[PDB]
Amino acid sequence: LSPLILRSLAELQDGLNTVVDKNWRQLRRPGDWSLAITMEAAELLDSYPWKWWKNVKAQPDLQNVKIELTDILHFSLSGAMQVDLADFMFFPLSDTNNALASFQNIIRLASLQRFQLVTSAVIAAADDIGFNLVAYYVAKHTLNGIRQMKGYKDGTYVKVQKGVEDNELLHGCISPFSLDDVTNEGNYKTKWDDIMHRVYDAFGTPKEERLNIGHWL
Amino acid sequence: SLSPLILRSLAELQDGLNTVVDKNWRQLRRPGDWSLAITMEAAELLDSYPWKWWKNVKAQPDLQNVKIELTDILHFSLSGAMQVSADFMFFPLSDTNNALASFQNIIRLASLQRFQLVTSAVIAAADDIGFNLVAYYVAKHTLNGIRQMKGYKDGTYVKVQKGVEDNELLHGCISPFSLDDVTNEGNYKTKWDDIMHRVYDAFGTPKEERLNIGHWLK
Ligand SMILES: O=c1ccn([C@H]2C[C@H](O)[C@@H](COP(=O)(O)NP(=O)(O)O)O2)c(=O)[nH]1
Ligand SMILES: O=c1ccn([C@H]2C[C@H](O)[C@@H](COP(=O)(O)NP(=O)(O)O)O2)c(=O)[nH]1
Ligand SMILES: [Ca+2]
Ligand SMILES: [Ca+2]
Ligand SMILES: [Ca+2]
Ligand SMILES: [Ca+2]
Ligand code: NA
Ligand code: NA
Repeated sequence: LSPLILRSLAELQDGLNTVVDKNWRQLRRPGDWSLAITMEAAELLDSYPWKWWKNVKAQPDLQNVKIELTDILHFSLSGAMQVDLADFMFFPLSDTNNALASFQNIIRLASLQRFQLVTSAVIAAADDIGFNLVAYYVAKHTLNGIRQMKGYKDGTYVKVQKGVEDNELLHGCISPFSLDDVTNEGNYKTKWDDIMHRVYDAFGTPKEERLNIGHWL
Repeated sequence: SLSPLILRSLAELQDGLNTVVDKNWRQLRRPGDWSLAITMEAAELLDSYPWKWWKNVKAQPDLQNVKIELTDILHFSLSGAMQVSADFMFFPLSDTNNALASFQNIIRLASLQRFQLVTSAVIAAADDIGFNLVAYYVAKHTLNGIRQMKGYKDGTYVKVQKGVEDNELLHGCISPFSLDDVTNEGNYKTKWDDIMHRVYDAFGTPKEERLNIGHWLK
């Protein structure tokens, strides 16, 4: 990913973290981000049929893998703001052995606070798998804000409260967007705005509580 | 500090259970499999604390669940140590920040394949927290057997019943047993057998499908 796009992602990330807490930088510490990456990596690992004692014919939940890698990126962008890849990542990740090893290595890197390296690993993973990480990031960033608006912090929102996990709606919201659309330096901000409005529409956010791309960048 | 006789019998139960899962599990499994399993249980354990600063921030620790997850880690650290054949823990674990640091260190230890040291950590945690780890082990061991015979591998097992997960039924099963009851070197087997039968009663296992302590030890 280009330096411009990475910067814009990090700026979105700062903004989201601020919605969660003003003064997040004084409230948080690098070990919080390591723990967060660890827990998402566990969710990612749990998308594979790694259990030899349970549901042994299960297939990998490749749709969920996309969400979990996107969540890791939120937290590694965060950790980096408060602070070789071939030694850790093994391709192709469609091979379950490669995934389990590569994604357990994300936990070791998170524990060492190697956040920029985690970010590169996520980007490398999305490129190998062949999904649009940028588009997923913007979609899930928008959902993270909607969660905070609906009282996630206070316990008045839970992610499966309309009977379907909120994350699952994100695939449809990003379906029209190519890699080039969301990374083209002269037009990306409009595509990021389109993604935001598709997610707001998916969750019926009132027009008045919506934020445009210009609010974040 | 558990006695060598109790430690060995826990390990024999565990080998027993691993063999129900697969004959020749030692040839099928690798040390890294046990490392992964422990990592995943420790994530369950960390998630029993209110660590998330963005979600339901006034929540309290699920300290009953903590007991189950430590017990799960023990199954896997006993297994790891068999497969391979301080500065890590911060007490008290009643403090969230202590638990979060300690249990992330368990993940690192699991990754380093220091399985006997994970086992010691779990034993020390249970002493610190003050619950009967040996009784919980025998109880979950029984439920683990029940799962295997009620379709866990094939995907037909039903884990949650009207809101309540199988694991939650174990607490009532272990209530009547002290530490001395389940560790007395002359008598413990009979008490382990009583725990097994309470778990079977809780899950309504038909008598013909029950085992006794003697099907596992001797
Ligand atoms: O300070 C924070 C806290 C949370 N998140 C976001 C990142 C991630 O996308 C989401 C994870 O939320 P969750 O409550 O663990 N639920 P799920 O993993 O299903 O999205 O939280 C942030 O971006 N910054
Ligand atoms: O070869 C194995 C595989 C699994 N387990 C047991 C240990 C642990 O107690 C349980 C974990 O089962 P799970 O399917 O992860 N579910 P839960 O964590 O809710 O018990 O599986 C073993 O003892 N040996
Ligand atoms: Ca999560
Ligand atoms: Ca997630
Ligand atoms: Ca588990
Ligand atoms: Ca567990
Ligand atoms: Na998840
Ligand atoms: Na659990």
